[PDB]
Amino acid sequence: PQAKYRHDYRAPDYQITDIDLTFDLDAQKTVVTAVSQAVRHGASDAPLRLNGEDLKLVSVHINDEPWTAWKEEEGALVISNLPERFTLKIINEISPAANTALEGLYQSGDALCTQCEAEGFRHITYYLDRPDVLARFTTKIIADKIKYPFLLSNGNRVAQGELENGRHWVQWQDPFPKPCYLFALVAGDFDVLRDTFTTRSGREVALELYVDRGNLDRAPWAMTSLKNSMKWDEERFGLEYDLDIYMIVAVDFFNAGAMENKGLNIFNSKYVLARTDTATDKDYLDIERVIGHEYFHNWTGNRVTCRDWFQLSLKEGLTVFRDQEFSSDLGSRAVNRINNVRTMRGLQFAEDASPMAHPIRPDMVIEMNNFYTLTVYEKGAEVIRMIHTLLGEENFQKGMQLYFERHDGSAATCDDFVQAMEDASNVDLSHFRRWYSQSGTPIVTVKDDYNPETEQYTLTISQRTPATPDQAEKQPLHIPFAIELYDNEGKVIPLQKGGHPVNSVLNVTQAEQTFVFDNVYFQPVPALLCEFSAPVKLEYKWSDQQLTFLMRHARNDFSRWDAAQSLLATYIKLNVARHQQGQPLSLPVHVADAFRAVLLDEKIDPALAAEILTLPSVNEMAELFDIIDPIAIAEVREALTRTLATELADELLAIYNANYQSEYRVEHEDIAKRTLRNACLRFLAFGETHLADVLVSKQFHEANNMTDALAALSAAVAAQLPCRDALMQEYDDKWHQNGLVMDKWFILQATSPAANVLETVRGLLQHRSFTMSNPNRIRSLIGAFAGSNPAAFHAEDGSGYLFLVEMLTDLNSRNPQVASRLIEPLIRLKRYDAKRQEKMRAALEQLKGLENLSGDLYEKITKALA
Ligand code: MET
Ligand code: MET
Ligand code: MET
Ligand code: MET
Ligand code: NA
Ligand code: NA
Ligand code: NA
Ligand code: NA
Ligand code: NA
Ligand code: NA
Ligand code: NA
Ligand code: NA
Ligand SMILES: [Zn+2]
Repeated sequence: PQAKYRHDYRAPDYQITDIDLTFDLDAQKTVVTAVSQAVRHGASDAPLRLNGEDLKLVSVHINDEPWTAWKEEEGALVISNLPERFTLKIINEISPAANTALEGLYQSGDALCTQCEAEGFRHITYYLDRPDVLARFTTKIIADKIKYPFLLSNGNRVAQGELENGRHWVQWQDPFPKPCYLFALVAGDFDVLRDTFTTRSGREVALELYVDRGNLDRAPWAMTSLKNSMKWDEERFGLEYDLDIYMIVAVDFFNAGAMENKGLNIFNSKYVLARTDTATDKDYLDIERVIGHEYFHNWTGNRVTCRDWFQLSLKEGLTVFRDQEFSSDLGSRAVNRINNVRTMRGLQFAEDASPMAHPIRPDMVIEMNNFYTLTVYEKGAEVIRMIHTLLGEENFQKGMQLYFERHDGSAATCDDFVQAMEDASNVDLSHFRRWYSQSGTPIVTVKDDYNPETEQYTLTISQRTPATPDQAEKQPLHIPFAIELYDNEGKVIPLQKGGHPVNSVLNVTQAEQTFVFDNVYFQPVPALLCEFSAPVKLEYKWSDQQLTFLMRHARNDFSRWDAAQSLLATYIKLNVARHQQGQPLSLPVHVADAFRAVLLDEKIDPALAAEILTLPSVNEMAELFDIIDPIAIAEVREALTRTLATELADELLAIYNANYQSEYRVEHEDIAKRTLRNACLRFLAFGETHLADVLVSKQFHEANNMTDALAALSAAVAAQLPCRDALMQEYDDKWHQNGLVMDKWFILQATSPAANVLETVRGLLQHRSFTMSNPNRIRSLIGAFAGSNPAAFHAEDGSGYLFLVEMLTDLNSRNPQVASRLIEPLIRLKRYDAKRQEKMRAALEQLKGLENLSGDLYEKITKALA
């Protein structure tokens, strides 16, 4: 399988303007008739090259003439000797029931549904399956009325009828030209939740949420979130919905999260279905985020789309930025920013240091479904946020407005978006564009000097990005480096130089530079890289007291959290080294006291307190090290938890009890209190065993909501408490029929610290709630083992690797996209010690030799083994 290169992009030889699709729908054999209106742009002797995968070609006509000048080749139908303008008609057959990869047209339970992004439409018919070809679609669907009473596609119903032998049909038209990745089709029998939204200018929108029969009780929050999304995009970005109907279909079988098909979004049911006894507060907030994300794509992705797949971040970085802003505006901005930083520093930094490292606009792709990444998405959004930092909200919105004014109705590039921002704002983003083309995480080193004679504070800042496997050359970036200086009372020192105010966003644009601030009347305590103002590793020599001071005084909630993270880092590193020497945990009393003070501070927002009291995950801990020791990290995190539970036992219990809430409500203040209460419970679980067991069991049995029940269950598992087996069996007996709820239970099984976790995990491959046919189940049991239980995944006997090899041997043939998700932990081998690395390499070499190795795995394996 051959790599494609961004620099090889060229305008298409042919365009398709209009396409009329007919589906004679049947699970075993679907017949597709596609009538396309084509126009030649290239040379008169150029053939039309159509993409197609696993199609049975029945016929080819050009202006109703059965065509002879064509041939099929690998992945293609090549049609020669064409007029300049013509009607192409293809008839072909496909088999949705055989489609286990869930790309193209497939089955989800008894429903038929599609997933076309990135290159799935070519599994449906022979087409120009590239996103710079935009066409107006009309779609006729013919099916058995009893089995498929709802027949849905993009847009509005323009025709409908009934036929003999129990068949019926519906035809749909969507007036907006679209790339085929935005096509969708759904057929099935559903319950439907119906509502309305009226846009600010008065357009009335019918809202329709399709769910499996029996699930209406879990649909209102998603509907509410849709309306919230639509209102917010009007208030924040001045954007209204542009169609008459907004359909969302929740399907149980779906490889990713959800999909922005124009007017007909298709969602993994995990990001739709919630009731207070099935879904946690975090599930509610994730539903909100994802519903919003896909809605936001209506402008950032659909009204302006991507010229080619290398420009993916153009829609994904920007839409992720939008979802974050939506979440942050509606909820706790601090808690949002904190969690997005945790993901950046703990998961995305890992990718940027891996063999799969790529810039946010990639240069080289073998399998495009491998580039829906933390980098494209999350780092992408950090790049959009840097623009926002450099421009300010008002100029950023001017840029958005110019972007849509120039590019509405077309397929644009990352560079087009940057130019709109630069042109609208008059901020020069020439150097800034390097963030699109350079991979790896920059390291920003800061030295400081205070001159008591002149009352000047000097920062010397340097940057470099280490080489990555994809790029041997690196150059300095335009890094917006936000600072704040604090005096001995915790007041902000005005930034100024030579009698003039100085912006607190420093432009760090060279390998090394100095910044001098005047009238610095007291030796400052700096807050550096405020709000994580650029996606960089910060190297500054902090004292413990500078950090504890920030925890007490910093103006931005994020800064308080971040200071706590830097304080902990030092002692995580210390204790990993101690673990390797066989020694007990060591922690200065003044560090425990800083956390004691957070617990007792009444003026701190509980949302913030909770995050300060949530230790870095094992992923975030791993980023602190060059060579990862996954067993030390896991054991250190547990030991640190136990030490704090002991030292802060009284305070923990007091705050746990103070934050009790007898009413459950899905409201942000109430969520914050619960997160604080449950952060306390996590420590309490690891305290004295009998008190722990009682507290955890009681919370699980008395819980009136899944947030509180799961927090208790999860603590019973993490601390291996006596009640654990009974509680886990109770959850299974109650919830086994509900796959989404059992996903949480599979995650706890997968991530259990028990000595025999892998034996238990293999046993669960036969559990009544598990199936290898369902991506969510795979991810919750197998994925979570490999990716979130590094101590067990990286067991010294290599048993973790062998397990994953066996699962991937199945998944490579069944569902290569889920396979490629699950292989990611093996491709990190060079971060591990020699002996682990050798076993991981042997596992990768076994997978490299699979018969019919998928392109998805091949890409990753070849990079990892280089
Ligand atoms: C490759 S699956 C499609 C992902 C979808 N565009 C999203 O943003 O969630
Ligand atoms: C944080 S300002 C102090 C910088 C340095 N320790 C000095 O004494 O100049
Ligand atoms: C929402 S999980 C079920 C929890 C319930 N308190 C029980 O003991 O069964
Ligand atoms: C993670 S709970 C421990 C496993 C449990 N005893 C079981 O067999 O399912
Ligand atoms: Na047709
Ligand atoms: Na077109
Ligand atoms: Na209104
Ligand atoms: Na907010
Ligand atoms: Na968190
Ligand atoms: Na000095
Ligand atoms: Na440091
Ligand atoms: Na099963
Ligand atoms: Zn998206």
